[PDB]
This record gives sequence, C-alpha cells and structure tokens, in this order.
Amino acid sequence: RSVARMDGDVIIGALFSVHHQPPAEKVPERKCGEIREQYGIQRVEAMFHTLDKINADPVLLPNITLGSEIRDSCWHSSVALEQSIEFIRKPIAGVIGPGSSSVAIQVQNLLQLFDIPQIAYSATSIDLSDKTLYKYFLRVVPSDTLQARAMLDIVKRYNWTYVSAVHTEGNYGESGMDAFKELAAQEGLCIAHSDKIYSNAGEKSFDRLLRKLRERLPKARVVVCFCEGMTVRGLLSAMRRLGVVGEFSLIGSDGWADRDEVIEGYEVEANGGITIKLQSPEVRSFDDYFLKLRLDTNTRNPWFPEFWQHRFQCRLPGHLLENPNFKKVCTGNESLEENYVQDSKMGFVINAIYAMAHGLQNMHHALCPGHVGLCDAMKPIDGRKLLDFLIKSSFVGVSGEEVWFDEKGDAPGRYDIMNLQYTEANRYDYVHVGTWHEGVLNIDDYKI
Amino acid sequence: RSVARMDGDVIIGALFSVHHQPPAEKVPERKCGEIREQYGIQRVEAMFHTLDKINADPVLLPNITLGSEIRDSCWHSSVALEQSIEFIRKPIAGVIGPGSSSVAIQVQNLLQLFDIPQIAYSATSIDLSDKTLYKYFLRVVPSDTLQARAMLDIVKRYNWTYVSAVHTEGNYGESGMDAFKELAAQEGLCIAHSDKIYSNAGEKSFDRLLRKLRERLPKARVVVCFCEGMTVRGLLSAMRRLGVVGEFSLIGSDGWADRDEVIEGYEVEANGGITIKLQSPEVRSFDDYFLKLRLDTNTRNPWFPEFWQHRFQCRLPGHLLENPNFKKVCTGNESLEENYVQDSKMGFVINAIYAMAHGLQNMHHALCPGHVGLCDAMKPIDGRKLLDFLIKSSFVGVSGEEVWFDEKGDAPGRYDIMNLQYTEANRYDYVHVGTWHEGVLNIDDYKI
Ligand SMILES: N[C@@H](CCC(=O)O)C(=O)O
Ligand SMILES: N[C@@H](CCC(=O)O)C(=O)O
Ligand SMILES: [Gd]
Ligand SMILES: [Gd]
Ligand SMILES: [Gd]
Repeated sequence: RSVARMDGDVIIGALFSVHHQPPAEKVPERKCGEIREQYGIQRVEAMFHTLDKINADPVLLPNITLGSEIRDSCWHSSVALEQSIEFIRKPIAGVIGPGSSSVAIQVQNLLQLFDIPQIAYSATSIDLSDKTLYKYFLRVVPSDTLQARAMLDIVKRYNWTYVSAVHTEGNYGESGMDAFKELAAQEGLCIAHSDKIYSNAGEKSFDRLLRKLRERLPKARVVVCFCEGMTVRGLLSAMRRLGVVGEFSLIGSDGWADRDEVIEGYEVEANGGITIKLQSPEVRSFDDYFLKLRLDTNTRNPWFPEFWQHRFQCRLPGHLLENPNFKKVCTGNESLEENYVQDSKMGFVINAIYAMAHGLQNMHHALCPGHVGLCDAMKPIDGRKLLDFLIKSSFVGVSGEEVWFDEKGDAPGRYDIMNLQYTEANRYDYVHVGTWHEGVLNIDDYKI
Repeated sequence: RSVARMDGDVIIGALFSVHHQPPAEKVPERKCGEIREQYGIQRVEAMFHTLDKINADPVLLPNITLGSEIRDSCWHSSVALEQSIEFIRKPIAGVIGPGSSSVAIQVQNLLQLFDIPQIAYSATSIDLSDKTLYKYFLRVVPSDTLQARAMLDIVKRYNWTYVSAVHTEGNYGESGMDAFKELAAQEGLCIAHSDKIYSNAGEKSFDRLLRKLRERLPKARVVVCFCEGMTVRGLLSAMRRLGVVGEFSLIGSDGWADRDEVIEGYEVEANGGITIKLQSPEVRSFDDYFLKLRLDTNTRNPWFPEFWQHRFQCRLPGHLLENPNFKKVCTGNESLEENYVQDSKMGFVINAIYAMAHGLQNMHHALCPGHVGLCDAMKPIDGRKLLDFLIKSSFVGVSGEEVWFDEKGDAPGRYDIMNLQYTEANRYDYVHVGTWHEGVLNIDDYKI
C-alpha cells in the first residue's frame, strides 16, 4: 500500500525507508513507525529528480524514458519482503536498495530467482561480496573490509589497548565486528566487554547494556560501535536516564556518520565522539530541487502530505492522512529550509540510479545498434544480460567521483573521520578532522 | 519440478532434502546434488505412510482426508525458497519442515506473510524461539539452549580446560556456538582455536581448517563441533588426505548423532568420538512399510526410480531418469534390507505430522461442533486460528512420547550421548553410553 509511480518505457523499482521499523510487538501485523525525511522523503524525491534529468538528457538514453515504482521498506526484512513480492506479481528492470544489509540479503534472496539486478547505496556488508550466493547484487559503495581496518588504525593511533565492543543485531553489525575482532586478534588488542542488541529493543535492554559497559570501567573507556544510528541513539538515551556523562570514548561506524538525527536532543552525552563516514560530497543540485517543493504542486509523491504535517507540526483538515497529534492547521507556505540537513548518503543514492542508466545504455549499444529506441532485442529486457553490462560499466558520478565495479560487484571508496565537538559558538557539530584511503590514516591532531 | 502429490480435503505441504545441496558453482542455476535416502526418500515415504494411517483411523479426523504436496529443498535456502513460492502461487494448510535452521528461517520469512503455520522436526536453533519474528513457527524438538548446556557438562566431566571450537557456517552452528562460548566464559573455560566453514566448501578449505587445528596441538586436543554431518565428514576427509589419526577428541552436536552416512568410509579417523543425539526411539512401524516397497508398485513417489538405481547401482533402460554411471540393468527384485539404517530423526518426522493432524482436530471440535466433516467455518481453513490450536495441542507420540508446545512453539526433549568405538567384532558402531535430562548428565564411565 501507498506506492510512488512514474510511467515510462523502462521501469526501475526502488526501496526506501519511508518510515521507521515496526515496534517489536507490531512486526507480525507489519505496521510501520513514523515518517522519515533523510532516509525516506529525500530519497524518494532524489529518485524522481534524477529521472527527470536523465529523461531530459540527450546523450544518456536518447529516446528512452525511465519510469519508476518506489516502495516503502520501513527498514525491515519482513515489510521489504512483502513489497518485493509486489515487484514480481510493465515488468521491473532492476531494484535500487534497500538500505540495511540484512534487509538487502532478504530482497536479494528473492530477486535473484527472477533474474533482476539489484544495486545498493548503503549496504556495506562483506557477506554481499560473495557472488555464488548473491550473483545479482552490486553496489556503488565498498564493503566493510576497509572500514574495520580503518577503525583499528584509529585505536592504534591513540594507543588504546583495552576497548569494549558493541554492535547492532543483524548481518551488518555482526559481519563488521567479526572482521574487527579478527584484526584485533592479530594486533594483540584485547576486547574487554562484548555485546549486541537490536535497534528497536526496549529501553530496559539498553539500561542493561549500558550497565554492563560501566562495570568494566575505568580501564575500559573506549567503546567501538559498529552500530546503526538508532542503536547509538538508544545508548545515548540510556546515558540520560541514568545520569552519566563523558564516561566513554565512542567510536562508531558509518551507521553514525555525520547524521544529525542520531544525536538530536542528546548532544551532551554524545560530545567527544569520533565517527566514520563514506566520502560523499553533499549534492549541490538536490538542495535546489527539494527546497522548492510545495504541498500543492507535489503530487507524484504520495507520502508527501503525511510528511508535510509531521515536518511542521500541523494537520491537514479533512485529509485522509490527517495527523491527530497536532491541532493547528497547515498554512501550506512553510519553508523546508528551516532545520534542513541533506541526507549524508544522498550522493550514493544518485549514482546508484546512474549506474542503472548507463547499464541500459551499454546494453542498447550492443543489442540494439544503430536503433533509436528499444528494439526486438530489448523487448523484454533480459536481466541476466543486464547484469553483465552493469558490472562492465564505468562513469563520472553526479559530483565528479569515479564509479566502476569489480568482479564482486563492489565499488571503490574512502572514508572521512569525524569528531563531534562544541564549536566556538553555542552549537555542537561534526568537524572534518581526517581521512582514510588505502591503508593510509591521516588524522589532524590539533583539531581534536 | 518433480513434486510428490496426494489429493484429499486438507492438503499439508512438506519440504524434505531429497538431494544434497548444489555445489558452490551451481547455486545460481540451482542444480541439486545426488539422491538421498535417510534425509530424502525415507522422509517422503514416512509422509505418505503416516497419512494412510491417519486417513484410516476412525478417531483422528473422522471423515476428513489429509492430502499432501511434497517438495524438494535440496537443503538450501535458495531452492527451498523457490519451492515455497509454488506453495503460494486446493490451498495449503501448513508446512512440515524444512530441515536446516537457516533454511527454516528463510521459508518462515515467507510463509508468515500468508498466515501458514510451519512445524519443523530437525530445526533446533534458539533464534526460532523468538515469536515476534517467527510467529507462525513451532517444532516437536527443543531448542539448543539445552544441547549447548549438555556439551559443556561433558567437557567439565573429563576436566578438559583447553578446547578448540568449530561450527558450520549458518544460523545453526553459529547460534549454537555463541550459546556455548557464553557458558564457557562463565565457567572459566578457555577457547583455544576458533573457526567456521560451510558444508560444501572445497577440500582445500578443509585442508586449511585441519591445519589450523593441528597447530594448536598438543595442548588443544579436544574439539567441539556444533557442526552438520557433511561438515564433520569433510573434516574426516581432510584427516585422510593428510595422514593424521587419533590426534583429536571430537565432540559433535546432533548434526552428527548416530548417523552412519557421516562416518561411512572414514571409521578409522572417526573412532573415539563422542556425539549428541535427540532421544528418539527407532520407529518399529516404518521398517515394515519401507522394506516392503517395490519399484513396480510405488508410483506416488516420483523420485523413487532415481533412488532405486543409485540404491543398488544399476540403471533403468529407456527410462527418463536413466542413470549414466552404472551399466548393469536393474532386476527389480533387489532387497532394500541390505545395508538398511533408519533415519535417526524418523520419530520426529512422524510426530510433526500428527501435530498437524490434532491441530485440525481441535479446530474442528471448536469451529464445526457436531458436524461430521468440514463445515462453513473451516472453508477455507484460517491459518491464524490454526496457529492457536496447534500451540494448544498435546498428544501421545507414535512411539509413546509426550508431545506439547509452550508459548514459544518449542517442545520438551532430552539427549542420548553416543560413543563411536570398535566393538568386539570387526565393526565400528555408535554405542549408547549416557543421557542428559534437565541439567542431569549421567555418563557410564566403564563403557567408554
Ligand atoms: N552500512 C549499513 C547502513 C548504514 C546506514 O545507512 O545507516 C548497512 O549496510 O547496514
Ligand atoms: N539441528 C540442525 C540439523 C541437524 C540435522 O538434521 O542434521 C539444524 O537445526 O540445523
Ligand atoms: Gd557471530
Ligand atoms: Gd553540520
Ligand atoms: Gd548402529
């Protein structure tokens, strides 16, 4: 239910976490949480926006219009699987996403049965590099074999020999932590306390988690978290309910990154943190499209009305999706510019789309030479063949990056190290302090 | 392709590993290995056999005939998922199986979307006890929280303080080993070398695995293997290619059990082993049905012809499934009694069927009172309601055991400890040496 569509000649499906995951007690009936912006609306919009550009470009896919069938994943293998069934009930050419790795594996375990190439933008698990199990998977981001290596170089940087380790329950935090503990054993690094926890677990689960970490103090101060954002938020939420501040040195994975929605409200118990982030320049182009949107003109995005209400804390009279948590009426002229922050991985969301465009491009030059539009060869489009063209593609990203894939569907990349600190002004922000590229760790010591 | 059917009023689907899993290079095209007997043909036969009995019984389901749609799983999440799609393309009332835990989770992640109760007979992972993720799952066997506890009591029994740990890649060996290492940390037991490996990995993978284990010698002799049978077989296969005998003390999980197909051919490098086995008396009834089968009269089991050939190393002239590995022609009067060994879990395969029968029984007494057959209430049969009746069922097993479920779909059980040794005669066999029931470990010391 609730699907964002756009008709054309070649349809490209996509899964985006429009809402949060269903509470533990609602999983069976599959009722998703609340509306999301960074990981939801912004991605659905960046989907249409990119397509308009590609369908307006004379070089990329001359007389071929790309359509799209976007579906909500709610960041959960169950709902994401419910929607994938819809994709296989014009046929789909391929799928963009989903977000999580555990959710990606699920969707992949199905799509591969119907020969449908899948390209991710945030799934970074090493397990997906195995092409014997996930033949139809590829991504515009590098696996975590490099991130785990980066995180260890940070621990060796400040001579921390005794650290705790916490990861989010799921194929992401686990596959990443195992690679870390494997490199930690070779380096002679001792793991103090080890634990795991879901992202939707009750506060009591975090109370027990936080307590088990404090018991290892003061020798075990540094805490490595190959964790999702909501997992780090829950931990900071427990640090509040208990009344503890500055007792740990948190070092999180890309799940944290420079995301402002993770530490929003808990800047205090979050200060002094060091994080990891896939190098992705903020797309200058998207801000011009998104900020100009209006509740009256935007009609192709079904979840917009629900978004606008929760976005400005107002309700839409008589509307079906009328929010019963606010009482003041929406004017319809509010500015999205207030408290606006672009999706940290917005750049990858776009190149994942271009990777699908050029894929159909090289295939057209090979199967339908000289022709203008789709020919007998690309009717219908063969998925098994499209997979080969995708892997054999290379182009210049939306922001100027180099995009190509290897034999494992993995793409090259690098990281930027962030340090959350209180600036000269009354504000907490993520400061650019360092980078990591091919075993090289350059950290600015006077900035921390 | 190739489906075993039986028509009736209420159809019960089931997944059995008729063939082995596809080699690593054949997973994408989903081409299964060779025919299986213990985990394949015997279970398909035990399926029909039990149904004939239930449909011949006057008390259990009076005038209601149970049918069945059996499908091959090849013991692989991909093929098992391909077949589940067929189940949801008369409708199915529920599903029996599959075998592995990782494969069970896959099938469960789909069936729960269409409200179809699933009952296993060999899936023992602790993860399946979570009813928020697998609401429609239940089993006639207890989770491994008890087996891991049992294996540790065996290590403490002989005062082994330094042991190695190996498990099969997958939700089974992992969820089981983590529970072991958790209890090992509390007991102050040190884990020497730790490793993991798939069951279909190349011999080189086992050569490297075996080598990494020998390097920890002689202090690390005892080896705990929460491993599948084929994983233990591969290890013994490497012990052969290297020329090592009696260097370890292997202690395996139920994946090994008293199975003769695991150590067949490698009795030498397998002697002196101690295993775990779910208490399940060998069904006296099945042997009378199976051994009397004939290649000419058995027509409801499609995979029989293929089985008979590989069973007696002969080929069927002109037949479609003609085996091109043998040259001598099948007489058709060969006895299945030669080298016959009943499936170790044959008892659970049957009660899983009875658990489905009584489920439809209590539901009939409640929704269609007084009626003879199915009424307006059970047309069609509601899966969500059938789930409640199943959980609230209790009966006497085919061999006299107590069968009932708790709020987590788990069933009570106990284990028998086995010791593989060379008897007085020129033969290697699994000897009954002990039992484990509710924290109590009774091991006969003079029998080992
Ligand atoms: N890299 C994480 C997702 C990080 C995020 O987008 O928050 C994963 O593959 O599960
Ligand atoms: N208990 C194992 C299966 C053991 C076997 O049947 O060989 C599992 O749940 O994966
Ligand atoms: Gd693990
Ligand atoms: Gd910022
Ligand atoms: Gd025996």
